[PDB]
Amino acid sequence: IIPIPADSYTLGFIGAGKMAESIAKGAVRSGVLSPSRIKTAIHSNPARRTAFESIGITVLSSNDDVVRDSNVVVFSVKPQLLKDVVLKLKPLLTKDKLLVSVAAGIKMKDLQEWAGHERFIRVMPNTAATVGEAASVMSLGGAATEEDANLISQLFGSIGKIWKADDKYFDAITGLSGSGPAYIYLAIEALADGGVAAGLPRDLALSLASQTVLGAASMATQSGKHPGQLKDDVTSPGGTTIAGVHELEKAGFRGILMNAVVAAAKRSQELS
Amino acid sequence: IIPIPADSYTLGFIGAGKMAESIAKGAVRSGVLSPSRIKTAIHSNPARRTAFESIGITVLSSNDDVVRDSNVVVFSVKPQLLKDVVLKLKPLLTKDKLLVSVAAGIKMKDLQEWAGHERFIRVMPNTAATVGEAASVMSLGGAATEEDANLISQLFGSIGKIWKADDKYFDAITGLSGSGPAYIYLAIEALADGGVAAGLPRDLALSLASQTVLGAASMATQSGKHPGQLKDDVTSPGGTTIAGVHELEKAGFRGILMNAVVAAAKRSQELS
Amino acid sequence: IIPIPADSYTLGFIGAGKMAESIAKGAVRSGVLSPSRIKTAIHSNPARRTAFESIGITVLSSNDDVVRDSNVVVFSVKPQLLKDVVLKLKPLLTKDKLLVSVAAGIKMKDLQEWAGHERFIRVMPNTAATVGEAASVMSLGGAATEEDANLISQLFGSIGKIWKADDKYFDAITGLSGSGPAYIYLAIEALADGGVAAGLPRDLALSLASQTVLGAASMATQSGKHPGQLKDDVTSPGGTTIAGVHELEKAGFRGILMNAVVAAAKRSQELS
Amino acid sequence: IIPIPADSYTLGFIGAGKMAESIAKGAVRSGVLSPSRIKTAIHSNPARRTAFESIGITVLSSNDDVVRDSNVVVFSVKPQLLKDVVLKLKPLLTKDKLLVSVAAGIKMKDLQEWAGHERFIRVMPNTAATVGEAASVMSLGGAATEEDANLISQLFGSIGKIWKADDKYFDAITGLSGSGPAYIYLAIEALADGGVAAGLPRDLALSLASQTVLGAASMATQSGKHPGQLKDDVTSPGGTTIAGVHELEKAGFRGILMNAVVAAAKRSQELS
Ligand SMILES: NC(=O)c1ccc[n+]([C@@H]2O[C@H](COP(=O)([O-])OP(=O)(O)OC[C@H]3O[C@@H](n4cnc5c(N)ncnc54)[C@H](O)[C@@H]3O)[C@@H](O)[C@H]2O)c1
Ligand SMILES: NC(=O)c1ccc[n+]([C@@H]2O[C@H](COP(=O)([O-])OP(=O)(O)OC[C@H]3O[C@@H](n4cnc5c(N)ncnc54)[C@H](O)[C@@H]3O)[C@@H](O)[C@H]2O)c1
Ligand SMILES: NC(=O)c1ccc[n+]([C@@H]2O[C@H](COP(=O)([O-])OP(=O)(O)OC[C@H]3O[C@@H](n4cnc5c(N)ncnc54)[C@H](O)[C@@H]3O)[C@@H](O)[C@H]2O)c1
Ligand SMILES: NC(=O)c1ccc[n+]([C@@H]2O[C@H](COP(=O)([O-])OP(=O)(O)OC[C@H]3O[C@@H](n4cnc5c(N)ncnc54)[C@H](O)[C@@H]3O)[C@@H](O)[C@H]2O)c1
Ligand SMILES: [Cl-]
Ligand SMILES: [Cl-]
Ligand SMILES: [Cl-]
Ligand SMILES: [Cl-]
Repeated sequence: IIPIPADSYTLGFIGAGKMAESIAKGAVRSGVLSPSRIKTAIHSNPARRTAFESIGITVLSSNDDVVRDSNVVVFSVKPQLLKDVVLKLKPLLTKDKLLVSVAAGIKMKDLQEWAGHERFIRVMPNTAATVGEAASVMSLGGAATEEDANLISQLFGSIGKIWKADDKYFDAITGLSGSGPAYIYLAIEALADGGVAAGLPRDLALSLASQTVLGAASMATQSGKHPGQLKDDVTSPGGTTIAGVHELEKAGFRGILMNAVVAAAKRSQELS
Repeated sequence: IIPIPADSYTLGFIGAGKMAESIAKGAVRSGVLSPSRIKTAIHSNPARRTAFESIGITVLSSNDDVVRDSNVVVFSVKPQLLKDVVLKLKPLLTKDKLLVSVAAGIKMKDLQEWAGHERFIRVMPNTAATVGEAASVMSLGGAATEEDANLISQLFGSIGKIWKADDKYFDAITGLSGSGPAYIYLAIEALADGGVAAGLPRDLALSLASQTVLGAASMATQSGKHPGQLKDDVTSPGGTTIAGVHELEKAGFRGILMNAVVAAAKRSQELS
Repeated sequence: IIPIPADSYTLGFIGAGKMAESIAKGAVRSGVLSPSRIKTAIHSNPARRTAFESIGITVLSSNDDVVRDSNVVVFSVKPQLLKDVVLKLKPLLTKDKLLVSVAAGIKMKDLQEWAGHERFIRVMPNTAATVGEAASVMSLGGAATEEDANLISQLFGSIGKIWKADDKYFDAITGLSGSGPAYIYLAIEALADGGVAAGLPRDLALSLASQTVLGAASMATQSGKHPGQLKDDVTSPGGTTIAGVHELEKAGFRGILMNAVVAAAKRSQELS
Repeated sequence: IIPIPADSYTLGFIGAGKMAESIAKGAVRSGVLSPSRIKTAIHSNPARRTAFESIGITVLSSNDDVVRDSNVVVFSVKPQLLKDVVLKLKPLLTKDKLLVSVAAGIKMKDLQEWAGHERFIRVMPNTAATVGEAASVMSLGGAATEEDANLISQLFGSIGKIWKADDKYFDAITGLSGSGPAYIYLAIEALADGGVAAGLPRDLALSLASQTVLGAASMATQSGKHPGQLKDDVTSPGGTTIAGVHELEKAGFRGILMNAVVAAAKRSQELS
């Protein structure tokens, strides 16, 4: 377990997919990595080659070469393909290379078994990586060092926010930050529909819906306030806001969102 | 005649409130205005005076003086106080000065009647002005010019996004972008409570909830995609996301949000 | 595994039922097959004799002879009868003949085991085959070739649309395209009942209901748009459409249809 | 009242919109008339010019000229613009010219008052005009003749189906065939979501959903059967279909669609 050179390490992606692309772009954009320090290899899809090459990244001809040339290897294939991919690469997965998985639903215990060592970090990002606003969580394998963690924190800091948590929380994380964006997509559409139902033009209703949600979440992120206090701040006496909030409460809105997180988390567990 | 000099105009706030402060800070930060080009007056509050003075803004002793010294006058008092305030200032409200109201629920027909002329713009911003992420909409009085509009765009573009709409849409705008942030504060708290119900630590649950909402709304704002399509992009077959979405649909989640916007809009009309 | 001659192959139906009749009529109508290239046999209903004979198709006296004279054999008996039928014919089911099942709920693993070889394609069509608007899906056995697939694509393309999917999706397919037509028959009656409730004559209400459904689905099939975008296109501000849509959303309409598909898919699995 | 020559009349569109374009294309496609017998004029956008010119239709410079050159004039501007457009053209609206409105929500009494005569036909088409599957209904003004009606039937027969009804039914028509497509778009999306919830790939689920609806509506339109008979035909005993239909019936699916039509029809009346 030699420390990974924090300022000069090379990064490899196994699986040149959307998430790999988002991470690469973020890391380049933030200056955490240069394109020359990133490698990947292309599978069945040739559309992908151009996506990486156009960022200045070298696309190699095999996964094996990506691993050989990389200090840090990110596995970003679909979860059901990961075990076979790791097993095939295993002879190259020496302990001087930090391994990372972004695969949804694959536990650290399994990752470590497959690779044959514990210098492994699991991350669960989410779809907003594409715009640099991912909610990501990492868990550390048994031999991942504090410096390894910092390196991954910096890397995933370049596509959003990143927190640390024990692996046993990941089903619930998956139901909240992994699946949650869809809940909000429904909400944005419904808010827009609501605006139209109240007489707004569609384009304006949808623009307002998206920015309202963006603004409110920015307030929650930056204000240092409890969401209840934020709600209190905007509910003027007898006003329009409390009229709307009351309709939400009549319908058990909060409990419906709780139900969605719980059901998604339970599904995550069932798929394990 | 008498276009307002786009690069040198002076701006006055009548009502040195939170919203006035947010607009002033934004305009300064963006370089649209310098502090020396902004004036306000404080009705009673010492705390308010230090808030403006600490960003370099001169606090005068009367509303009358703010009006005299300003090319553009923003009325940012509470709506129930606005009529008397405008009536008292009326002799000073000459047609060479562009007037702006941010007052919730006050229609353009009334603003113009109170002032005695039609060189008036109404804006409805929202609470996210504080973090530069307002959703704002403007409507033009009968003598507001295109250059007047541009000036107001630039100004409210400094604190979020700004759109234009007919005054008749404003009750619905109020129920959507004005009131919507509370609906999202509920959502954020509920999502966090869900995460805790699913076994997450509270701090992590809340951090994830807020950033999940922020990221999803950023995807909606940047992607160019319909929210349906964004939901399609994240609902993998038989996966955790579609499980959660299905719970939301069982409960009529979308309709509840529609209800809230509709109720808030109807409250707006009733108050008007 | 000799290629089936694409332009001259003969087709045999085992089970001279309604589905067989719809496939035969389609294939003849489209010019994919001529009647002289199609054979079937009755076992114990001679009324079926006249239905094939009247479209110019020869009706043989035994299933055995249909098989001998055919390059492609379609099994269109009731599912609970299929195994014994295939077992009886087995000595004649040589690998030069492509086998096809349209039997609901019978998996490829079983088809192949019964026949003793893997040159087998499963199709799940639906009721709209009768009017050349089936939604069909095919899965390929282990020895079905790409050319076999193309042949079956062209055949079932004559009674509607035909997609390819893995056999493991067929319970869900059965709940959606197999059972879905009933959901829409309910919808059509309900829309007609709604029109009558709103004061329309029954004959007009039913005509409008059916054609409204037809037109909307044709839009969805041709437009290249997401259904949400299509909904957005027709929901004018504060207008009649959004008022109707809002009543759907209040009631959880979407979730009810999701429930139906999920229940039907589960039932399919249980009947497995 | 001079008959409009049936085989040589010229047709003018006032408002070179989407619906005008659909009608023009349909009529040219079906051979009802040649492009040389059609005229329109262009307003705010010159993008429209090319849409008409590219099908061989002459685009004139004024509404006035379109009217002068046309025996049959179709008004296809947005409803809120129609009154002023008709009043401006009124001196040219001589009784030898058959007038037609496709405007949503504009009653025959008003049309006739604006034009100053009763040789007017109202049509309510729907969004599926774009694919030639409109559900349309016409009503006759007090001086519209049987031959005028036949001419308009033939014309609107080119973009779908066309029925006749008294003007007093048009609110309800609007809530059913006018607004109904959105109810079906919801249904298509929800069906697809259901498929996905049951484990289907999204692309397949959406393809199946759309074609399932199309095919069921085609069965309703062509079979001659009551929808209840059609539902009986596919609900095999104890099978997947009846399981899904039972879930719909548990939830009051039929009533929800009735509610949508009734609400949309009431809204139509309220707007009128
Ligand atoms: N996309 C997201 O928003 C998101 C969020 C959280 C987690 N994840 C995880 O990220 C991973 C990928 O997600 P995606 O959306 O990037 O998938 P994707 O399908 O875009 O990329 C997958 C890539 O892997 C390639 N591949 C397949 N087999 C391979 C092999 N044997 N060797 C090398 N490459 C191979 C595929 O060709 C494809 O390019 C998954 O594990 C998913 O759970 C994604
Ligand atoms: N704050 C928001 O998020 C938000 C959003 C949309 C619209 N608005 C509109 O902004 C306006 C102000 O909102 P706020 O939240 O800034 O109010 P605020 O109460 O923080 O500040 C209002 C100021 O007006 C001062 N005032 C009272 N009487 C006065 C007078 N006669 N002359 C001069 N000043 C006087 C008060 O002392 C106070 O400082 C309201 O009309 C509100 O509807 C605010
Ligand atoms: N009908 C549809 O719309 C539809 C839709 C999807 C799938 N399918 C599948 O199509 C198949 C046939 O459906 P149908 O509706 O045509 O049935 P059907 O009953 O009309 O025809 C079945 C025929 O098989 C004959 N038969 C019974 N035992 C036989 C044997 N041993 N040898 C030869 N013929 C025999 C019967 O006399 C009957 O004529 C079924 O497996 C069904 O699941 C039908
Ligand atoms: N589009 C549909 O599916 C549908 C369905 C039912 C009824 N309708 C009715 O059809 C009519 C048009 O619908 P659309 O969707 O075609 O509208 P659209 O906006 O595409 O076309 C309207 C056209 O009118 C033009 N216009 C504006 N002012 C004008 C003027 N003074 N003189 C001439 N042209 C002018 C606009 O530039 C635009 O090109 C509306 O009345 C609508 O209710 C449409
Ligand atoms: Cl409020
Ligand atoms: Cl998922
Ligand atoms: Cl509408
Ligand atoms: Cl069934």
